Amino acid sequence: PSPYVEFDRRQWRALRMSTPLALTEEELVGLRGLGEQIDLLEVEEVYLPLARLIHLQVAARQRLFAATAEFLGEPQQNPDRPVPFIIGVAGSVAVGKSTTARVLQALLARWDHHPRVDLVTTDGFLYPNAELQRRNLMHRKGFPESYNRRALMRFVTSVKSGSDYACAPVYSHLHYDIIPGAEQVVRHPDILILEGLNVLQTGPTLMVSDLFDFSLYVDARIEDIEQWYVSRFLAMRTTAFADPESHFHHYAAFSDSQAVVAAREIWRTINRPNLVENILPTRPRATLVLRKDADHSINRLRLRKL
Amino acid sequence: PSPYVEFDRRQWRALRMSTPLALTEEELVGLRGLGEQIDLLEVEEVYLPLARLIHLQVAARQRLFAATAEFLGEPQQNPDRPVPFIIGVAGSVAVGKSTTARVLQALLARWDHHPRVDLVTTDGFLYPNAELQRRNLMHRKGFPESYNRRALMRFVTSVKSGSDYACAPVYSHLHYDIIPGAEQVVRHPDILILEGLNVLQTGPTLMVSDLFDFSLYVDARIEDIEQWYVSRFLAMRTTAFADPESHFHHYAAFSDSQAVVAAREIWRTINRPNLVENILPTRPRATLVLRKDADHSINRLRLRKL
Ligand SMILES: CNC(=O)COc1ccc(-c2ccc(C#N)cc2)c(CN2CCN(c3ccccn3)CC2)c1
Ligand SMILES: CNC(=O)COc1ccc(-c2ccc(C#N)cc2)c(CN2CCN(c3ccccn3)CC2)c1
Repeated sequence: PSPYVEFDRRQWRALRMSTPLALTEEELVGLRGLGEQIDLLEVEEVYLPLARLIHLQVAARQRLFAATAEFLGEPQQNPDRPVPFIIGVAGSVAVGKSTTARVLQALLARWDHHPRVDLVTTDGFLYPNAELQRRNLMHRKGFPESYNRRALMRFVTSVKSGSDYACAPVYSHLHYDIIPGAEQVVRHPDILILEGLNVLQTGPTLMVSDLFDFSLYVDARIEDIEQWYVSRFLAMRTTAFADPESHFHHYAAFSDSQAVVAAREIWRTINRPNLVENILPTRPRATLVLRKDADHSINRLRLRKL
Repeated sequence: PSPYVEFDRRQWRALRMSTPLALTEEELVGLRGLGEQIDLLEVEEVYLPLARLIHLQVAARQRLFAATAEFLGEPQQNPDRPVPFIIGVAGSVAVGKSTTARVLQALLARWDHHPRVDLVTTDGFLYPNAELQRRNLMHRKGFPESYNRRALMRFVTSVKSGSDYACAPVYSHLHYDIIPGAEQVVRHPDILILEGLNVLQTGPTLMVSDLFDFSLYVDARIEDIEQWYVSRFLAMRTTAFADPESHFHHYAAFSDSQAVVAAREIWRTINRPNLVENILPTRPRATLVLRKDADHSINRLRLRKL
């Protein structure tokens, strides 16, 4: 007896679902536009149905809002509309959270019940590099205390409170730092997706996940994520590290053997221990856990029983 | 701009709430035999409408279950029925959690949608006195570590897994201990109410409130609860303290004057610190906070925006 309904990929594919679910050509162009590594078969067979499932929870919450408001005789202090529906997306560095989040964002927006779907990464809530240096935390970027938790909690509370205006800072992956001045404005979307390492982490009191209506954890074997991380580092020699401005420009000239050593050392000393200590223990808190094969294909889905 | 909608008693009274769905006199009879800190008026004006509000959420979750099962084409690995809807009830010792829980049990059971409503206290998950002594915890009964959290978590997981059978140990207040070999059986009820000081407490990983569909915190001024605690202690001289076998039999003989001194000392040294450190910070985690005045009448309701 488990708290989850479990499917492997084969079972999932074989399901006789009650839809009518197919992507539009307009959508296939859009979905290429947000990467390319993303397998379109993945999107059609797994993420599209997953989106419909989530859509059922969003519509249910919107109708509960209406039934409750009617029951209360719409008092003045009740909001006139449902507050945004907030989805957490958690998992290891390099597991593909950002891709999953971006795919879900594009698929969920296609229902007229909730056409406005925003995406915020908690990367924008990291303390900037100097502030991290000050705190002896440069080697722990992505650990819980490397983020401004108070600011993160204020932002999510503002959105959940039904504010028409809420503001998040922005992180540059190119520069490895917060862009001073930069802001992302959120204006009462129907759905907000909140993607990050730390979204399902707990705290002594009200925590950001107390405000989630749904959450995903993107999972994979630790050895496989290590390989993805190493490949990403090697591929970065051409992109992020190629700029003579980069603080990591020296890595561009590392040949495959030395690059694998540098990548694995960084994995072993920062990202892997952050996963073991801080991220993995949050995995059972997710509404939906998606596990990936070594080839990046989803091999298993666990959904909390309703 | 807040995550909750707030009503004081006068506004709650003023509301044009849909349909009385009023109470039979034979039900009101049963309602007397479980309250005293819940008056007839409180049932009529507060608790009954609250039960309707909660019923709306239970019904929504039942229908979401069915929509979801149908979308998936009711596969083998999906349960045939929704798992139990679990309601947490938290607050200070002597705030009236047990009475609130018993009233909600009686009211929520009045719908055909969910006639089977179980009630479990976390007192059953206290370590037995022998284990508490071993652990230097005799002065800390009700504090987070005084409970076998692992066993509590296992019980709630078993219930949310849709088990046909889940067992909780039993705590005797009269004997001030777990009853050996005693168990409460819970058999897939439609709704389980889990009542306890500690039900909204946080932890490093999966916590019991992760498994809740709705939660209530019973609130009051710290000085008002102290007075209720004192009255309670004084009353126990005639009842639980009367038995020469009681661990607290020596308190039976205290005059009113001296009993007040003892009660306030116990409040000051155990229960109040527990409230300040461990119980009060969980208050913002509740879906619904009910605040009571000095004579036990609700003066304020704060409900999470839907
Ligand atoms: C995005 N970059 C890579 O994947 C591979 O490149 C590096 C290179 C250096 C470092 C690094 C160097 C020195 C220290 C020290 N002291 C620490 C790291 C990191 C490390 N990453 C850790 C995870 N970081 C996070 C974590 C959460 C959100 C955004 N970024 C990105 C930097 C990644
Ligand atoms: C069962 N008794 C009462 O409610 C009121 O009287 C007393 C008397 C003594 C004590 C007491 C005496 C000595 C130590 C030591 N060392 C500790 C307590 C307590 C203390 N209560 C704290 C809260 N306890 C809880 C807390 C949660 C669930 C069930 N019981 C009941 C005992 C309550």
